[PDB]
Amino acid sequence: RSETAELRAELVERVHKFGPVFADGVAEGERERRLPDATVRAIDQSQLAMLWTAKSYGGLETDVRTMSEVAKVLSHYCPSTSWVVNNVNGSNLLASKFPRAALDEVFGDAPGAKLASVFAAAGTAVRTPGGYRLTGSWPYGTGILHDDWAILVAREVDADGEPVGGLSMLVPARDLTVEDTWHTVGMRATGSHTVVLRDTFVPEHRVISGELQRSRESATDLGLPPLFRTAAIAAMAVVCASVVLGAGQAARALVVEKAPTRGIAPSKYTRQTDSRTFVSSLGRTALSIDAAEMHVARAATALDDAAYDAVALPDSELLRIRGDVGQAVSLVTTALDELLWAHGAASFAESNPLQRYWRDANTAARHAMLNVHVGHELYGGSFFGLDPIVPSL
Amino acid sequence: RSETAELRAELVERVHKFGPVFADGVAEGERERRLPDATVRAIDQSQLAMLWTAKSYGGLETDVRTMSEVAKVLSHYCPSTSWVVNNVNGSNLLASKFPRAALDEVFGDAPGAKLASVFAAAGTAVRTPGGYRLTGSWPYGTGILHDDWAILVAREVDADGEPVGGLSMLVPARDLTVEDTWHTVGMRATGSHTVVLRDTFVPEHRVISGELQRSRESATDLGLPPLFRTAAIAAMAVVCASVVLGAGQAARALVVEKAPTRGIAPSKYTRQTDSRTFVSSLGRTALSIDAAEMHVARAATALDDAAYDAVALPDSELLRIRGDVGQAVSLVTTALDELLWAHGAASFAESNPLQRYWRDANTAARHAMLNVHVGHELYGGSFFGLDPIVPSL
Amino acid sequence: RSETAELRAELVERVHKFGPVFADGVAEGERERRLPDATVRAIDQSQLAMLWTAKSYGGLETDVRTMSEVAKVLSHYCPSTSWVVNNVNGSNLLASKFPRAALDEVFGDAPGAKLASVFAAAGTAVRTPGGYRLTGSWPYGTGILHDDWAILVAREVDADGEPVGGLSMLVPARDLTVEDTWHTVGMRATGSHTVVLRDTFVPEHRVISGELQRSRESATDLGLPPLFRTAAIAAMAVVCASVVLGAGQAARALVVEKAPTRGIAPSKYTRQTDSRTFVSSLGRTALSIDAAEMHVARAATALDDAAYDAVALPDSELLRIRGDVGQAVSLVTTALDELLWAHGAASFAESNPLQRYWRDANTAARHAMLNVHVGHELYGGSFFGLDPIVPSL
Amino acid sequence: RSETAELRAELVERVHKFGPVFADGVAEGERERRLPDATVRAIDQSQLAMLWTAKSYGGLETDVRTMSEVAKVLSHYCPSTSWVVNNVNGSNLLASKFPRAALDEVFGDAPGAKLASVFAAAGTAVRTPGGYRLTGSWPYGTGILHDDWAILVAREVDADGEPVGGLSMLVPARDLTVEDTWHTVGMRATGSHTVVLRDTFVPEHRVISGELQRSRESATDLGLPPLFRTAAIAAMAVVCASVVLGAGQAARALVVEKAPTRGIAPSKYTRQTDSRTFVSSLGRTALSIDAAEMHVARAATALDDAAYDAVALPDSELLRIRGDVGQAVSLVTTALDELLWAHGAASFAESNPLQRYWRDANTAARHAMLNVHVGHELYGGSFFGLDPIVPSL
Repeated sequence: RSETAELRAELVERVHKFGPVFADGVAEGERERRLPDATVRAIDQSQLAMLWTAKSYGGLETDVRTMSEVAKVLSHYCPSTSWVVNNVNGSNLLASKFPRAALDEVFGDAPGAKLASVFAAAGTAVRTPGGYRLTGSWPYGTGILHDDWAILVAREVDADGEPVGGLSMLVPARDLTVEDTWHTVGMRATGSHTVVLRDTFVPEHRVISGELQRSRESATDLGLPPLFRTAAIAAMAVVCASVVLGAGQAARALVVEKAPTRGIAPSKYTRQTDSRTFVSSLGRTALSIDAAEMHVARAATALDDAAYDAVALPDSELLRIRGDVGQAVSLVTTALDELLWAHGAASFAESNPLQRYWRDANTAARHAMLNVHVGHELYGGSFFGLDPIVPSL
Repeated sequence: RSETAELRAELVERVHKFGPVFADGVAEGERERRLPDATVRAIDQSQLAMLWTAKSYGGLETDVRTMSEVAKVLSHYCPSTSWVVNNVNGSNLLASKFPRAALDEVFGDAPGAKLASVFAAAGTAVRTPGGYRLTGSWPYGTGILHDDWAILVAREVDADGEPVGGLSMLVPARDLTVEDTWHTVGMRATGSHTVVLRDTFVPEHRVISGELQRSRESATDLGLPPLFRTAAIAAMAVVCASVVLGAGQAARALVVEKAPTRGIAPSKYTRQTDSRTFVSSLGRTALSIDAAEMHVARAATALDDAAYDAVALPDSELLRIRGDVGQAVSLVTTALDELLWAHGAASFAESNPLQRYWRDANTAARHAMLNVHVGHELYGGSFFGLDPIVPSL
Repeated sequence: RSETAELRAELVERVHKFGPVFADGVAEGERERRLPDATVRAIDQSQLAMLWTAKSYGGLETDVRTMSEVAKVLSHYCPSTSWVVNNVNGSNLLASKFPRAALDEVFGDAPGAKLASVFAAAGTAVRTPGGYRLTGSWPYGTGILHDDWAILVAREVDADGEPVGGLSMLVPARDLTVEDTWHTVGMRATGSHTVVLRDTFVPEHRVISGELQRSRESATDLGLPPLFRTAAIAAMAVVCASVVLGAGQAARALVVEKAPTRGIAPSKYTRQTDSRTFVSSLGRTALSIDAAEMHVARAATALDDAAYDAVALPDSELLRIRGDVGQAVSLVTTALDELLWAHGAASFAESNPLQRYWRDANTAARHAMLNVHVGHELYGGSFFGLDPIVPSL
Repeated sequence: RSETAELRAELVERVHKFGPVFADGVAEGERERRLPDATVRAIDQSQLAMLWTAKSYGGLETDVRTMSEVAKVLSHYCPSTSWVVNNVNGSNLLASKFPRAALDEVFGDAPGAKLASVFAAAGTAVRTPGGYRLTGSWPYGTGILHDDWAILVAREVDADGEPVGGLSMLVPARDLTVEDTWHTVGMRATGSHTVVLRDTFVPEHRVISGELQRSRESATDLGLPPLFRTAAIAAMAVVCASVVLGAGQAARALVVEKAPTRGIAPSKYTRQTDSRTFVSSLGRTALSIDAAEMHVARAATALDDAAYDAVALPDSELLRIRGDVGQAVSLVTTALDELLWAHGAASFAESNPLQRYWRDANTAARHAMLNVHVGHELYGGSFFGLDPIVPSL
């Protein structure tokens, strides 16, 4: 309790320590659509990619709340860095569904091993002696250029080519080839490129069923540490939402910081703080961001409490969490629009971080697992026990 | 910790135990604009007016969170009862600013003593030998008909009639006269009538300065129990917001309960749950109510944590709480409008509780301490250290 | 053009002339759940129930825009009166789908004949020699107590009781029996009671198919006057939306009128107009009502233009109109909530017209033809040519 | 009437004719932050910069509604082009406040003369023999690189340097020097650079008082054509709002166009049109854009009607128009956020026009004359006759 809360405070302070390095690489990351080498070095030095790595492999092995709070503070310095770091942690946590052989191969001699993952089934696999032969093209591979391994979801087929089942497959960087497809107006430095494979061999021990990848059987396993009892897919959505939330909070802080030194054109208000319309409006916008913060924290706490108690979360609670994260990022994007209205035309200058937070948050917000409309339907459906409209929870 | 959480669960169960009595008196309360005798008996039997009464006087002496959770559940059975109960508790807590002589006179032989309070300075007082002579007319006296005492704010004047200062004055039912002025379309049974006084004597020991009434000096007093270190005015706003919130939650529960047994006219959807537009919309509306719940809980927790730690809350935190409560009730009134759209034309039948929750929540929401626009300006102003636009925090 | 615009100005002035009578009967209508005799006399004297009656029967024979503007002004004096008047006009227009024999029987010696109509198929009819035998129970019969005839939709069945088709059936007051079922918290004076029939004879000439009742074949008929080329069902939705809109505008006017003579509790603003937060907020709320006004006017103009040109409106335009009216009333209900926040706790006093407009608008807004969620789905579906989710347009 | 409506249809068709050229130059304009030469040639060939130029100088001399409708269609092809074209027309109209000598010098031998204008008083002027000496630095000079003249507002000072009054000053390209300061993430091709002047001579005939620049005395002048009776400053705000609106409409069209060929990740909906949540949500978003369209059209019509009738618009109507335009662009930015949610993660690819419309509309929306918060306060204040918070209407 006090131990896990103490660690959080230390990791938050690490983000502030290494923050200036991440901030310094923003301009280059914006140009190159890739995290600078100094940023990657800082991520490795800070151990911020190791929050959800097992303690037995030299990982920090924290909880959802801790990763969430770290994600929010990271976004102040660089949203792309925050997005990459949290996907790595999420991917590393999702890797714990694989056999020990796979985990030993990944983390055995690499405590700071970083994984990518794209869960869209964009490839086909066939059984071969000793494993599988995999072919596919997986887009939105966040941070793939810096990652050691990749978790790729694929559709198994027989000799005829008829679909038989779903698979989740762990494959190293040496077997990967990356196409340059990430040409966007937000989260540019994340380098979410397309992973390509053509008749790539993947052994049995690094392949699991799609069913086992989305399994929550470990929720009640007292043998495992609390972290690995956590609902992993929901946990990933929560920390991704935290990245977006953090950018929104940084945007709010900037607008507050600059408000006393500028006016509201073309009004008589030479100081934005002299306008009570501006001030009351900012109070409203802030409360929406505060609500988004409480949505993320509630979801994180629910996942942690269930993990520590070693109880399985029912579908209703998991569906609510999907509603929470979509709602939180939705509130942030609306709040960011209001903050642009507050700050003015100078928001859209390249020298101004406000448009940086605005663009990055909006791009990341439309990640599948953060879809607000899907979240509303999932959560609304939980009140009547309707069939979930998504495959995994 | 576990003790205070245990008590809450017991008091929540009392609300369910006595709930049917409150529910049974709804029709009469709606007619008579007054709480039925059976309801008042239940309030006295349940000890629900004694949550913020001192343990030394035989009170329960709970915290803000406990009163809040009790308020929310009470609103399911009768919002007017919930509104009256929470004002009594709030008034009883505000009475702790008076001298021991006053508190002994009120609570000494009456553990279940119930106080009214209206903080609008609607009267004038002059010094007389042994105390003051008070004259005034105080509207919105919630539950005055059932109360033993009343806390009335007044403006002190000299022999000439020139204003000299503010006063808070404790005066018994025997000295009170009540005008029938509560003719409303919501919270009818609350009986928020006008208190009238004409040259009424009030002794020194039952009069304090307006400054002392809004004081937070007791926040650091280790001699006092935690409850009386709590910021009382903010605590009252939080529990009033809980009453409104509870009605909104009861409205949501009803709409969920009835949804599978009705359609959406004039559409092809014979069942409301068959419409995914309805379901996703309900998920959205529910999340707004969930946000309002987290706003109230956050404010309650902040007040409790400060009280237990015996630390004074800074103005910024108090201004944020005023933003929280106004935002929460604002979200509830908007959510109620959405729930009427969900349920349909049958919402407005007198036999339907939905319009009951709708009307009661909306009426109570416009209590001064819950003003959403004031809350936005107070909280927004806290970011720049602007002068608060209200007299007390 | 100038002639039809001239008439509108005269009818708007009639509403102001007879308005005081409608306003005088508000208290009684609220008590009795029925329009006072003086109100019914004024409706008959003013010819306001005859706007959509044919000129050949001594009717005014106006257009949709004129009825809409009259409806909005009527709501200022009495929303229930406005709601009843517009339903009568709408019902009278819908009666033009019946044979000349029926129209002559209704309007032949009664220029000011008033019809009710409920389009929910709540009865069953069987063929009998010379017509049909009808049995059913039709709720929400707006203004039935004052009406001469009623248009009732029913499901035809054979001797076995198997459904064969839909019917629309015109039946006089002499054959009607009314159950007292209208016990509501808004639009009380409308007297929307349940119409009951038990083995009632209805002749051939006063019965048409449900298909013919929702027909728009007359849209291109140059023989008919423009009014009867109008899409009647859509026209009714537009004028019903105008009633709700008018109440919202009256609410806005009241808040503006009272703002300079009251403060914002518990703030330092003794005058509501001194608060720029209040003023800017009121400007926003007003613009939403202005948008709702333009939605209704656009729909009315589209229907009129098509009627005068004698061109048929395509489904896409009809689906858009259903989106317009639902959106307009949705904006008004949200705006009314904002106006209560603006005005304060005094809004909910029975002496205050603001809660009167608030309750009446909200109740009327949930009429099937004004369902905002249905309107959104209908209009959204028109972009892709999806099957409409409602039976008639 | 029919003549002016006929011309509009022809100019709308010109936009479609030259549209492909504007669309072809988008990529280069995005790179260079400047309109390509082919785009400038098309603007000159199409006469789209001459809509508000006088007929006596070979201009088209249209009205506000016509320029507005042209602006909306132009934004479909290139928002930057639309923004530049409408500012030129607006600037050319504002030039009609200058003496005939200035107008003859500008338009005498140049029917297609294009003016810039920045109305922020960013310079100081002193009287010199024959005119003034002007020094200043004017940012946000939209399309300055392609313009022949510039209208610059400045503060007149005496020999001591004490402020004496405001001036509006017409100065040619030959006397201008442009600093490269336009480095933005939206409306990049507009080239809104900083105009710099250092001791530049400006003769008497090309200088007017700030009072005369914002004058509406010509509103009743029957000698002038209707266009030059129009309230010029309000007219400019309306057409700027039309540019933003047009981008929003183009965004809506794209989302509708692409909806049937993509799904909603990670849901079971492989087609976006199969989700009724998506469809109803799109209907709602569309209606907000429709409301924004009616806001702009209402303002344009009010300005035109007053110009043709040669009546002066009162302050209340001008304040309402400022509310209309701010509200319209506010609805569009909110609608664009909803359209990104509808379309998904692919919205933010550089190849996708949706982010192009999103970025351009949001940047242009924060033009001073389009400030939503100022508009709300101006319009709200008009209900009580409060002093306007802006210098000119």
